[PDB]
Amino acid sequence: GPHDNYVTILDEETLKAWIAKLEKAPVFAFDTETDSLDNISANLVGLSFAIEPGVAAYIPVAHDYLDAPDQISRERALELLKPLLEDEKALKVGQNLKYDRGILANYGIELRGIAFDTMLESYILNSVAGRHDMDSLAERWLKHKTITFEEIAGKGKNQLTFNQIALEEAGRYAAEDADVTLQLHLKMWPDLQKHKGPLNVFENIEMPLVPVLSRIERNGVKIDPKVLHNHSEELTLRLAELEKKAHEIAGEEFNLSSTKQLQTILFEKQGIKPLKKTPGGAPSTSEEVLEELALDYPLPKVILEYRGLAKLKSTYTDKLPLMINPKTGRVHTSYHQAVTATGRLSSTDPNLQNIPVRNEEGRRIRQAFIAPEDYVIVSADYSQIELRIMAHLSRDKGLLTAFAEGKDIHRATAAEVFGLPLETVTSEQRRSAKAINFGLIYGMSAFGLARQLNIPRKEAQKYMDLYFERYPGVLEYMERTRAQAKEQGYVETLDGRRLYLPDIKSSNGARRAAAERAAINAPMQGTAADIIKRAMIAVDAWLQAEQPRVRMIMQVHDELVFEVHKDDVDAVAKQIHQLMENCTRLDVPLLVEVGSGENWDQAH
DNA sequence: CAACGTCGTGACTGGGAAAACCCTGGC
DNA sequence: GCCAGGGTTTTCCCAGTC
DNA sequence: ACGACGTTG
Ligand SMILES: [Mg+2]
Repeated sequence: GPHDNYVTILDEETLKAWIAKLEKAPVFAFDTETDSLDNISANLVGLSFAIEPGVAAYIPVAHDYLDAPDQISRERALELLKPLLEDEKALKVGQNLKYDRGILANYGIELRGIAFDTMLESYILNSVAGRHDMDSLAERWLKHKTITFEEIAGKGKNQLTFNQIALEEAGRYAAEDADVTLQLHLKMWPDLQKHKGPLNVFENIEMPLVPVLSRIERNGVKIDPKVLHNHSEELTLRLAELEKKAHEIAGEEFNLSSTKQLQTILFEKQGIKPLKKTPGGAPSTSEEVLEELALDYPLPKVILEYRGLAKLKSTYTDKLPLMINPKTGRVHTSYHQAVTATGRLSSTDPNLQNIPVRNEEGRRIRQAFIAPEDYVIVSADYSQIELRIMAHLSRDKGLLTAFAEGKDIHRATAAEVFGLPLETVTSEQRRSAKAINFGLIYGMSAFGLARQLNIPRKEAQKYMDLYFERYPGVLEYMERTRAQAKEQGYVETLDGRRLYLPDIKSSNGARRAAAERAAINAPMQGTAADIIKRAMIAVDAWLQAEQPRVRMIMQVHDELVFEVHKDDVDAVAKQIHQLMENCTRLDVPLLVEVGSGENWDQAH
């Protein structure tokens, strides 16, 4: 770490000299810093650059600390750097460049030449290799501990903002960060040049997805606090009466959200044997035992409704309206990308993905999500997309014929297992079939099937054998992928994304079974996520090309929620059909079920 | 070396509450 | 030196996608 | 209900 070899820039002439160094550099680190972690407001503080290793410069344009001399106006710096920033040819590297692009766009400047981002480099090298933030990269490829903001800030309360810190140590911090990013890129990129499939995935899918994520985050989502506030009162009422009834049944007052007290009082009153134990080892009060014991006593069922209602109230109606952005009135998520081993995206801050559906109050909270005036919600969805993936990859003639006809075998198997007629199967039974069938594809044991559907374990075994008799090509494909994981030491997706499994070697056996099932799991879900990502890329490309009133707000796993004006509905629906159907070259069509409604629940 | 008792027995996520424990500050 | 409180960690348990 | 692994005879 060639520290203290950098420079802090306080004059515009040295800024001209620095950019005259920059424009001819092939790649150069670039990062910006701000006081707050919320990108939406995020008033800017400063920026840094670095051309060659050991050399970096910081320009403080906004600080408030006592006696700040000759800090360059942010306007002049932005005007001078705009030709470099808006240039497409210029190639840049950095950390969390989505944040940087968002901050720049807050001032009306769109960064174009996003060449490489270190976190994506590390993620595409090896998904399961620890954390992918800056500290882990520094530790595992530079072996040099770096100065963190905690060192110059407070412990847990008095974390003074980056604007009110002195220029010297702040500039050294920023220059060191930019430099470490630079050597990380220079070390990591040639190593990625070695492999082919990961290189193609990195060049095609991952990187161009930063601007679309930034724009989607900047769009925001609209919600009404009023409906949530109203629903909260009925939640509180219902929980009050159910709690009163439960405590009159027990004759004692205890917290029904406290698992310890619940299990103690239950197992000391009923005196019945505990059927299942916690993974750490203890009496447990999970769902399935509760539905099992509800037939005998009213306390199990009433605490079941209590658990559901309390979870709903304490999570959704108490987090969603509180986190609304003040100046815009629209909720903003995070959408971190390099977090999952498989490759799918994951919402972080408010987690607008696990919105309850099955419960009537769940579809009510779904109804709560509404659109602004003259705008209608449009949903574009794949159906059984990974089933089409699996049929394409295994070339099983049964699945090929079923998808050629378009049969809802996903629902037909539910009708068979539950005994329901094909026409009377409901949504929850469809979800249960989803779980059962797809676990059966993923090696889900017959004991798990007996637990899920309450059917005898013998029936679970026999019907698993039957299901694999229908599709023997599927079984031999899992066997082939197991052999591939054993030999290669990893599993690769169709487009080239990889998952390294260090547990494929013999280790107590049981651990390998999880590693084995993950080896089967990785390709299918990875390809589904990659198809979703490329569909988003093409859709947003058309968005930027045409610039109509359509906006994109939300991404749910196998779902793309839109925002269109009420006047134009069918045209954008056909456009989405054309782009989303033709995004991926696959044997069977990627059938899409478009939907339009007033609010989110109306769409689906 | 064999038999029996115990430990699992789809994947991928975030997060809430409760509780426990440990570290540090104050008297 | 000791106790209490707060912060951090650990356990159950539950809400989604397939 | 059944297989895997550790412990004990
Ligand atoms: Mg971010």
